[PDB]
Amino acid sequence: ANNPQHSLTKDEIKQYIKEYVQAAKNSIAAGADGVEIHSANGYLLNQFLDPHSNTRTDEYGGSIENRARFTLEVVDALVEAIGHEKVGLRLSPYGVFNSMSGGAETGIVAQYAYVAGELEKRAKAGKRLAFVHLVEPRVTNPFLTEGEGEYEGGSNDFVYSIWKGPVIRAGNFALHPEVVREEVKDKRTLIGYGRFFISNPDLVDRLEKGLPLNKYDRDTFYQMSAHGYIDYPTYEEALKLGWGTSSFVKDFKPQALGDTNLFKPIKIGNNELLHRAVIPPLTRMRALHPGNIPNRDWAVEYYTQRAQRPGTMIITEGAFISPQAGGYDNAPGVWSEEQMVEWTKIFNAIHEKKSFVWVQLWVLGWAAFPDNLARDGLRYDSASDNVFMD
Ligand SMILES: Cc1cc2nc3c(=O)[nH]c(=O)nc-3n(C[C@H](O)[C@H](O)[C@H](O)COP(=O)(O)O)c2cc1C
Repeated sequence: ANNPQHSLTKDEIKQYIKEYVQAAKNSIAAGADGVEIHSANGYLLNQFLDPHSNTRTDEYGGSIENRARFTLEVVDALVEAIGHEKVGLRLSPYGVFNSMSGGAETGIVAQYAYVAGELEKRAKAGKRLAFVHLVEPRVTNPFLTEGEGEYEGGSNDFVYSIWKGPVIRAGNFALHPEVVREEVKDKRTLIGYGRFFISNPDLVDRLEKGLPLNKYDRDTFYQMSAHGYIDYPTYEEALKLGWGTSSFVKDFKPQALGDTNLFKPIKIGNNELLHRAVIPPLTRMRALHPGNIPNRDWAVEYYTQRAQRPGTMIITEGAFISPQAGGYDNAPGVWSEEQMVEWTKIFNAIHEKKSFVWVQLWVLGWAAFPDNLARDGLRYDSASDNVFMD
């Protein structure tokens, strides 16, 4: 291979940690309310957590404790740098996307239970993270249609026995208000809505009142276009455009969720949320190349539209902490001044709408395109060098 997969040295791990710290500082300085550490969906930190991808025989692999080391080191570094109430963590225990193990690995629950335990231990010491964000076994692969890749053999409920702080849960909840109604009975549970927040800028209103949902268009999830980004209508706008039952999701039977805890306020980090419908991180690939710069034409509008319900928590699309952490030309970064100038405008707009914004800090590992990295003189990184993405 022109850019063969490289097993990180300890010094290189330390360098990533340094970059996470700087990226977090950059985000806060630009106006972000906090950061989310991406340790899910088969990216670098998840590659260390997972025994399929991590075959290391040093202190970063070979046991549950060792596999959790990198993730916990990033947590600790960020808590020290910017404060515990400005840091969250995302995990996907049952995910198989990007060649992670999922439930087929009998030790997977123990691996994640250990992480949760260590977070609770830190919480007892007065350093409780703002939240833990879980992808549900409802969606083990987000590129499969709702209802597909639903793992029936495991639950994330174990996390609640261990971690005693806020929990955001994401995965196929928009089409299932009956499930949400039950899950939000737990008073520290928030619900992330991904794909349907792409297509419904006023999703929160629609959830409250039980309105029909705009269909989403997969083909414009990742595209350099305003189309499928900023041109999805609100419900009132849709009706004025003459949209009928054909433009909305077919055979979906909405429920008004306004009478549930989903519409009770809750404090997350330093923010008083007015409801518990969260926008999870959603990569959209509108960032400019070269430079991984947030889009100057459409991004402010995209986030403004989705911030429209006051007191909404928004987690940004994954943002690279450094060039070496990247490998997708059209995903944004948070390492450079030219990037932060644009992020500042995005954060401004969200705050104008009385909503909140958390930057997801992203490192790709083996999910990167090695050819892009090679072009830029960068390594193709992962936990090991003898196991590869499918
Ligand atoms: C187009 C798209 C982009 C996504 N980008 C990210 C991302 O950048 N970071 C992340 O942690 N998850 C990302 N996800 C996963 C979602 O946050 C979410 O967990 C998943 O879509 C399931 O929720 P849903 O059924 O409500 O869409 C993405 C999903 C989609 C469909």
